[PDB]
Amino acid sequence: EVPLLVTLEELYLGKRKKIKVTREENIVEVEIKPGWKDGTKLTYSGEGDQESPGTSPGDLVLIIQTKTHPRFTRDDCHLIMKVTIPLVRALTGFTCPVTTLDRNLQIPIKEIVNPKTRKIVNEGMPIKNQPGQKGDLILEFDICFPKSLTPEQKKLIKEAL
Amino acid sequence: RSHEVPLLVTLEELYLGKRKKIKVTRKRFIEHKVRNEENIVEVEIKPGWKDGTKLTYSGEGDQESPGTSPGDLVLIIQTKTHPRFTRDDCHLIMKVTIPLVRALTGFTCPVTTLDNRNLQIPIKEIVNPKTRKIVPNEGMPIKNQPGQKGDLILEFDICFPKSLTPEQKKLIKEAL
Repeated sequence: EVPLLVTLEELYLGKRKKIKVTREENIVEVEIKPGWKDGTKLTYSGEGDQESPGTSPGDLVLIIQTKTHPRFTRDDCHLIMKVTIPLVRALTGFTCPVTTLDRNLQIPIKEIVNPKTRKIVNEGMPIKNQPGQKGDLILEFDICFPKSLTPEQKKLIKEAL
Repeated sequence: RSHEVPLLVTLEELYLGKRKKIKVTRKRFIEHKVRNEENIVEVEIKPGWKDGTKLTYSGEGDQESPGTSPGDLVLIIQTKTHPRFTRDDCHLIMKVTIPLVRALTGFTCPVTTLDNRNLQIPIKEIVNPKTRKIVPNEGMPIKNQPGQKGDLILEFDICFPKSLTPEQKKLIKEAL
């Protein structure tokens, strides 16, 4: 079998790639449907090796292989994004930047977020046979703590908390 | 012949060493039938021994045929889960649960050692979810060099407040 590396964006929207295969170097157009998961097998007849003149070329087997996305991790029909944010924003509030698979979607969080927080939002992957409907967007936070604080900051913190 | 049997010990026993009576069982032919015969043996647990340490008791194993000499019994040190510490090589790790205010402003951390000593450790620097505070010589004894010990490693489980009034947040903004 021959692996077919695709991206989450190509799996999100859809794409008709042009892969190169040698059996004699030819280019085969392979369509990608939204929602396809890893392991998906595709077979193209005639694109394989020919054993003899008196027989036609064999088939070509491809296996969907998703590449690592710099901003997302896939969990079935859900997407997960790690966002590094300063402790102060986690306690007081802030709007989170989200460059979806395609636009910019600003998500303002007001409530207190902690290391175990999982903000669940239709902003994940498209669900099979359900037009316009997508999975949930899970927001995970990487709260950055101050390296050090002055004696006065600590006093104010104790008074505040 | 020979077979292995777990010997369950506690971190307290591996820290202080312990001499005690252990009950073992093995196959023996009695009146033409195989029986599970219990016997009592003594074991001396040495400070610092690690999991996997094998103790071979010659002749305490299973008997294959009547009259023939019994094989050997092999005991393997296995450490029971401790409610306070996790052993890491020669170190001891302890997870301390604290409120966010203390993580940011300081506090004093109590620790009861395996030999029942009572420590009160000051935490002066800011601690965060990834902090690993190393406390010298408060780990396990090192089998190789006697008198020596590894370290105590303090990690923290910081509880964030569930809510904060608008006045409190404004104060936090000013502070941080």
